Amino acid sequence: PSPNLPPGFDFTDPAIYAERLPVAEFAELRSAAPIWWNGQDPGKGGGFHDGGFWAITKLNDVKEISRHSDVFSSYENGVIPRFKNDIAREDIEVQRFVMLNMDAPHHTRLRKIISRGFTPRAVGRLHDELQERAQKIAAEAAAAGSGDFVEQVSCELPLQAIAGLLGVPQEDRGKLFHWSNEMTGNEDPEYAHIDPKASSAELIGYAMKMAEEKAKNPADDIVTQLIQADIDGEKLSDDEFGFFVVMLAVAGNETTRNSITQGMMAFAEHPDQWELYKKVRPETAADEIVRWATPVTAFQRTALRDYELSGVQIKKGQRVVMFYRSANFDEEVFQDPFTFNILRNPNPHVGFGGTGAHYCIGANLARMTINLIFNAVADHMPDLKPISAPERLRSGWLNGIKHWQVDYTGR
Ligand code: HEM
Ligand SMILES: CCOC(=O)c1cc2cc(-c3ccncc3)ccc2n1CCC1CCNCC1
Ligand SMILES: CCOC(=O)c1cc2cc(-c3ccncc3)ccc2n1CCC1CCNCC1
Ligand SMILES: [Cl-]
Repeated sequence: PSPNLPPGFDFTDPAIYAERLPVAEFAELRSAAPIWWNGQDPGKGGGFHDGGFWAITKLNDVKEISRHSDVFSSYENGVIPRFKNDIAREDIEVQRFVMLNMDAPHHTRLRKIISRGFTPRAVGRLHDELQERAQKIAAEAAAAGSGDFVEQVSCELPLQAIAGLLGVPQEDRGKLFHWSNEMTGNEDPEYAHIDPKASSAELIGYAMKMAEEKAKNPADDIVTQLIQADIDGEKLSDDEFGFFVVMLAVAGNETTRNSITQGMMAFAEHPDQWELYKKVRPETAADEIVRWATPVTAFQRTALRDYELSGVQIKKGQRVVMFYRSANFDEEVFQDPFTFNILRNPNPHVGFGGTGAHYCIGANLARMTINLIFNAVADHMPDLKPISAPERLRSGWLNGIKHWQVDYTGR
């Protein structure tokens, strides 16, 4: 029996996510077709012209694909499952220059070098300054009495995390943040005028200039670790550092932001959990917020050979799209997946991807950012209450909130 879905339904359709998360549709696939061919009409495949893709809705299947990276490739078609329908193939293939869209051994080399900037010591070194700025952001917002939670609470701390990691001077953080915000969302009418191509080029240019500068005058910031050769002589070229910075500007910006915004949305929806959070401040809340928020709705892979997955024959060359938003609510893995529970432990969500070679290198930096900001929100506006409904982002792979009006004072 075929799943009860509208004819021609596309789970990557940005017009859906601009309005809602298709929670009932995902649940229908998990019940009636956990692996399901999502057909795509000509010129409607978001930049891919192969007829469609396999929708992956179960967490165990998401994990299996992510582990078998020898079969399921990031490089072949990139991992983003939706661009503008008119994008040129060359604009998809330029993304193979960032680590996210590489396969081994190229990915293995880069990941080893970049891992020197995400050690627990390097990330933990950002704790104090990020805590300081989290407290300042919440106090500034609470003083305004009411406003846009997305812009006054959620936006700044993730960007300051990227800036602190890279050792960007305060005078430059303004344009760095601008370039980051110009990277994503070009399919929402509100951001129709942004040029991610142009920003990418400016970001790389800024980063290359920074790499050259930082070789002359090293410090402890991870940038020196990245461009300093090891015993094997392995290090990031200047253009490699540039493509890494472009990746950070995207990877750690709107992801953590939307986790913050949708975490607070859940707290407003579940006051018992908010009261529990304010009293205990449990750091397990961060993982439940990421599971609930699932900022990356979906990433794709391409099969390099025929592969049988959960009784379904995946053919060489076909795309599989891992819907993290479906897997993070998989009934077989979670007890009461649709209960927001900040104490859930263990919490094997795939908000940071499935375990494997590409697992989010910034997961713990993200968890620290989330924990610090919600401690500050609890410290400074414990009775904030929504004013109106959130405005969702028109995107086929990013689950974003553009605006959300809140009374930080309550009355
Ligand atoms: C709530 C926040 C975040 C979420 C939901 C998230 C999600 C993800 C996902 C789904 C992937 C792909 C994993 C896979 O394909 O198996 C990924 C990879 C990555 N993330 Fe994050 N991320 C977050 C925060 C961050 C931050 C703060 C940083 C850095 C400052 C970061 C840096 C990266 C990088 C560099 C990769 C590429 C790793 C690779 O391809 O080997 N992420 N992330
Ligand atoms: C400085 C290094 O980066 C670039 O030049 C650059 C960044 C970029 C981003 C997108 C894009 C794609 C999708 N959604 C947002 C942005 C597209 C093209 C991009 N290009 C150049 C493209 C050509 C590829 C090879 N032939 C000459 C140039
Ligand atoms: C060529 C320079 O690099 C890029 O253009 C680039 C880097 C990058 C990193 C992530 C990511 C996200 C989350 N966790 C890790 C990495 C996602 C997308 C990325 N893009 C493409 C931007 C496009 C903007 C328009 N809509 C389609 C996507
Ligand atoms: Cl986007």
